[PDB]
Amino acid sequence: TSNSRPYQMLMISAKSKDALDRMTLNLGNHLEQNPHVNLADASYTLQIGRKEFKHRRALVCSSTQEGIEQLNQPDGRRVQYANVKEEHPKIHFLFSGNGSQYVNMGLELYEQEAIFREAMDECFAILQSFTNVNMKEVLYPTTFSINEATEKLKRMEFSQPILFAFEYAVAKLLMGWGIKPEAMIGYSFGEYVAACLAEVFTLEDALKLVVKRGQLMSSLPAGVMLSVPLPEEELIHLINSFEKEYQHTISLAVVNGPACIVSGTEEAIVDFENELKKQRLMCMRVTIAHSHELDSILDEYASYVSTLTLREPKIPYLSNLTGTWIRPEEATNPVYWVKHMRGTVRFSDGIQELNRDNTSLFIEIGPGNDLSRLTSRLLDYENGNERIFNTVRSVQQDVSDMYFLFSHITRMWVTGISVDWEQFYKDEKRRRIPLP
Repeated sequence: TSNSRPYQMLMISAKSKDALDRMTLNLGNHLEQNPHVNLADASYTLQIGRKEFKHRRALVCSSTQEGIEQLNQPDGRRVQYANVKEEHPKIHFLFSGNGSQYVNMGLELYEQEAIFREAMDECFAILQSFTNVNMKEVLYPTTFSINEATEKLKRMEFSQPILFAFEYAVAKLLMGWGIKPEAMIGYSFGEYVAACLAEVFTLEDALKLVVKRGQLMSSLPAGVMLSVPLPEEELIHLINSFEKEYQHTISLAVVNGPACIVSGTEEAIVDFENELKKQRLMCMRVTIAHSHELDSILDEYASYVSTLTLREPKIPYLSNLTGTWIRPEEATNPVYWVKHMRGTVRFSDGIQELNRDNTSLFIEIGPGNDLSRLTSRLLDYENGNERIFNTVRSVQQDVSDMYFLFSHITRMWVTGISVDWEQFYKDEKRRRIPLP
C-alpha cells in the first residue's frame, strides 16, 4: 500500500521559465545528493494539493537515476515543457475505429490500474452473461496460447465487443483521474463508445448492440476499402460515372478532408482501380465497413436496435452521419443507427467543427497510429501534434503500456489538462517529503 506504480511522473511549474528551470535543476541535484529519497513520495509531493503555474515541465521515470538524468537537462527532448496560455482547455475524446486491436492490448493497465480493471471486468461479466463466451480469454489469454487468441480476435463477434470494452475502459480510467471530455467524436465504430459514455445507452445495451452488429457482419464476405486522395465532391462524380459504366456499386465510406475512402466487393474495387488508372489517379488499398454490402442485414439490425433503450446524450458529440453535433432526436432514433451503418462517415466535418476552437485538445482513445496522424493533419498541417495525445501503443511498438500512457499524460498536463491527484492516489499510501 506504500508500494507505488512502476512509473512515476515528476511535475514542476512556475510563474516564469527562468524560475522553472532553476527549480528543475535544484530537484535534480537534491535527488542526486540523497539517492535513496522515496521517488513515489517525491512525485506525490510535487502533485498533491499543489498550485499549478503557467510554465510547466513534466517527465516520466522508473528510477531515481532516470529522473536525475532528465532533470539535469531541463530542455532535453525527453522532458515535456509548455507555457500554458489557455488554462481551461476544451478536452475532446476521439474514439478509434476497428482495425488496430490486438491480443493483450492494455495488459499492463489491466494488471496495474484498479479503475481500468474494474471497468473491463464489468464489460467481461456482461458479455459472458448474454453470449456465454469468456471474452477475457481472448483479450488477455491465460489458458489459450497467444496464437489461438489472435485467431479468435479476428472474428468480428469477438473483435467488436472487445474493442468497445477496451475503449470504454480507457475512457473510464481517464475520467476516473478527472480528465473529462467536454465533447466527443468517434471514427466510424468509435461513435458507439462515444454514445455509451454520453449515456445514450447503458453499458449492457451497448455491449448487446455491438455483439449483434458483429454477429450480423460475420455473415458478410470481406470486401475491400480504397483510399483516393481527392475531395468528396470529386469522389461523388467518379462513383456516379463508375456505377453507370460498370455493373457494380462503390460506396463512399469515409470522408477524411482532402482524401476519401471508398469500399465495395473485390470485383467492384478492381474495376474502380482500373478506372482510376485510366484517369492517372493515385489510390491505395486500406482494407480493415460502411457500404452497399451491408444492405441484406440492415432490416435485422434495425429490428434489434428497436428493442434497446435509447436516451438523449448527456455529453455532446459529433455525428458521423451528418458531420455536425448529434441531435437528441437522432441519437434516440433506431433508424439513425441503421443509417450510420450504411452511410458515409463524415469524419473531417466533425473534426472541423471541434477545431473551431483551435486551442481544444484531443485525446485518442484506443490504438490507432494512422488515425492519430490523420487527425493531427486535419487540426493543423505544421503543428497539429501539439494538440493530440494518445493512450495506447500500436501492436508493433515495443514500449510499456503504462510508460506510453504516462508519457502522454505528462504532455497533456504541461499543455494545461488537470489531473485529479486525489483519485490517482486513491489506492496508495504516500507522504509529503521535504524538497527544495
